[PDB]
Formats: sequence, C-alpha cells, structure tokens
Amino acid sequence: TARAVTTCRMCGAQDWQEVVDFGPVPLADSFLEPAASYDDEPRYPLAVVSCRSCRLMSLTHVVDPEVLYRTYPYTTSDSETIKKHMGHVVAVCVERFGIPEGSFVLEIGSNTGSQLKAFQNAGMRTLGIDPARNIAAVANERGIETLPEFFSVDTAALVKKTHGTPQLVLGRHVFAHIDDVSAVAEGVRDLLGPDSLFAIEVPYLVDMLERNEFDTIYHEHLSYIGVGSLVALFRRHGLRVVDVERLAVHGGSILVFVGLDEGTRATAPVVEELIALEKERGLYEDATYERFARHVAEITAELTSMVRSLRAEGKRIAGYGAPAKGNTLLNVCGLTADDLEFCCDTTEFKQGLVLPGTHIPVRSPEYAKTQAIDYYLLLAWNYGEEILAKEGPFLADGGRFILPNPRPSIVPPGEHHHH
Ligand SMILES: Nc1ncnc2c1ncn2[C@@H]1O[C@H](CSCC[C@H](N)C(=O)O)[C@@H](O)[C@H]1O
Ligand SMILES: [Cl-]
Ligand SMILES: [Zn+2]
Repeated sequence: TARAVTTCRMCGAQDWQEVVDFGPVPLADSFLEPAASYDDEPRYPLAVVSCRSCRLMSLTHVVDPEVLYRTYPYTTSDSETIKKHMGHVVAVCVERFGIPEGSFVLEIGSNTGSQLKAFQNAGMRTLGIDPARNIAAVANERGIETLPEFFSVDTAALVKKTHGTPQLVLGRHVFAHIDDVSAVAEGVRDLLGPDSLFAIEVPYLVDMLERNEFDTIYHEHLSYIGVGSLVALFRRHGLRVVDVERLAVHGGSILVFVGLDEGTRATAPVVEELIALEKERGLYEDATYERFARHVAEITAELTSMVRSLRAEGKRIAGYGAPAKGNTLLNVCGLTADDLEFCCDTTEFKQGLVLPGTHIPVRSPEYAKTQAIDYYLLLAWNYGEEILAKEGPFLADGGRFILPNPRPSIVPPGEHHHH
C-alpha cells in the first residue's frame, strides 16, 4: 500500500546505497485506542538509502500523503521554546533580506498558523497552505487565512492570481515530508518575483549522522537533507541557493534561502562552505553510512540493555514525551510496557491513548507526578534544555533521565560539567 522509490527525489539518478533497514514498522503518529488485541495494526517498511549522485538520504518507500496528513494531530498551545524559535525565524527572514512591512508571506505546511501570526505581528500580509482539514479549519477560525490543500503548481497559480507575488515563501519542516519536491520547486519558481525568497527549515543530515539521530527516521520523513542535494535539485528548476543558517533546533537544522537563478539575490559564501564541509565530513563516502549503521546497532543494543538492567534491579522507568521520534526509538529497541510503564505527554488528545507498535500507555503529566518513577527515558530530547529547566523537584529527589544521543547517557552526570 506504500509506494516504492525508484529515482532520486532531488537529482533524478538511481544509484542507492543501503544504510539501515528497520523492517515493517507502524506509523509513528498513529496512536491507538486501548484494546485487547492489535492484530490489524498497519505496518510499513521503514528503511533508508543514500543516493550516490547527490547524497540525499531517503526512505525506500513513500506512505500515501492523503493517509498521513488529511487528518493530522495538532496542539493549540505552543511552548515558549517554539514561540521563541518562530520569532527568530521572522527576525532572520525579515532582517537578513530587508523585507519591508506590508510584504506578503506565504507559508507551506502552516499548520495552526502560529508562525504566520508571528509574521503578522511583524506587520506582514500572510496566507497559509496546509492539507490537514481539521488543523486548517482551526487556523481559519483564529483569523489566519489558510488553503486546506497540498502545495502544488496549480495551488501556486491560484495564490498568485488571488494574493499576488510573495516576498517570502516559507516551509518549516514540511519540505522533508514531500515526495514530489520537483513540483514544489516548480510552483515556487512560478510564485517568486525577482527579489523573492523561498525559505525551508529541515533537520540537517550532517548533524543527524554525527549525533546518531536515527530516531528521526520515520515514515513522514521521506528525505534527510544536506545542502548538496538541495543545490542539485534547485539547479534543475531555475532556482539558486543564496544563503544558509545552521540552527540547534530539532537536533540540528538548516534554514536555507533560495531565489530565482537570474534574480536580484546574490549567493553568499556560506553555501559553498557548507558543501565543502559536507565533503570534508565524508557525506559522499560509503564508509560514513556503514559507520552510521553500526552506531545505530550499538546505541540500540546499549539502550535496551541499560533499561532492562535497571528494571531487573527494581527501578521504575517511564518515557518523558510521546513524540513521533520516540516511537521509532521504542519500536527499533523492542521496548514494551514491561520496560516503560508509560510515556507522559502534555498533548491532551494523546492522553489515554497507546503508542503504535509497543502499545505503551500515554498518560498526563499530572498522573506522572503521582508515580515514583526512578528514570525517565527522554524521548523529547530535542527539548532537553527546557525540560530539565523545569524538572528541579524530580532531580532534587534523585530522579534521573536517560538521554538517547549522541550516545546513551545519564543526567545528572557524576560531576559538574565544565570543560
Ligand atoms: N505537500 C504539502 N503541502 C503543504 N502542507 C503539507 C504537505 N504535506 C504535509 N503538510 C502539512 O505540513 C505539516 C506537517 S510538517 C509539521 C511541521 C509544522 N510546519 C510545524 O512546525 O508546526 C502538517 O500540518 C501537514 O498537514
Ligand atoms: Cl517533522
Ligand atoms: Zn540524488
């Protein structure tokens, strides 16, 4: 039921090195009602391959986007970390490129519309595009105009006709979720004026490799992207990569700016620097990806044995957060409700549900606080700093966290960290 990849999404070649294969795995954002059995739970092959031409890393299969996104789960309350990062995105886009007030900003994958709201607060006109009908209706209700559609060449034309030429087109994380990136590039080209920019924020393949972030591999994430593969793609569609900012968010990301090849925006030197860096760090060599694969095997084994060793000693263990990536981690490690008695999560609709595959219960933070947990496995480790900042009481009582990457570790460490 999920379609197999043939040619490379970015460059069009067909020379794939196998990197890792996790077998059939259930969908990471498909949380389940508790039940006696889960025999009909859908599973899809989860494996990654590396294109030797441009070094896009890609999943072997594309799960149907209508199935994934047409009813996507959301939250109505964004954390201060998320709000701060959304404010920073605005600041970078507007200040780095001198976007005047009253300019038009189009966002692909605009979701609840919070990122657009931040652009409006900075004095911009906005429009969103997001296929999740449930989420789009919420955004529209709040006053953030949103087209309940997938981005395409045809939607691009409808936008230009009714809303004009955007000074900025933004895609936050969504770009790695789209199979037909060639169509996106074409719709963008049509939309862009001479000094318009297309900006995309995606997890950075360099960081993913170096920090062993294999839990970010899940079916929604079709692509795992470095600057090289984006240049290869945009070359073929009259677009030029003009600038890149590296960011610590989501385990290391890149915010990439793209313009018309013959437009006003000059290419900054950082672009070539990052491509040279990617070469230098071995992204074009088979050994690198074989090295990634064994790190994964090593971390997976070590993590499982740590949890089970602590359990055998009579320590109680739970998951902190129930993010999509947590479900890759737990499934790949083969952990069950005997290993983690629950996963706490602040997202209301998740509370009372059960995790895909492992079927571990999801409970509220307020339930979590009634329980004498000794260790929390930090599944939402990309928010480690914000989480640790508010878990003083737990830490003071001798509670500990297990961090899965770069290697498995225990917080707090045995000595003060100052080196
Ligand atoms: N081809 C496509 N065009 C536009 N939006 C898409 C899309 N595929 C998925 N999406 C939307 O993008 C989001 C998935 S990505 C989630 C990241 C989101 N931008 C955020 O930071 O909050 C969902 O809201 C989904 O409905
Ligand atoms: Cl994502
Ligand atoms: Zn390629």
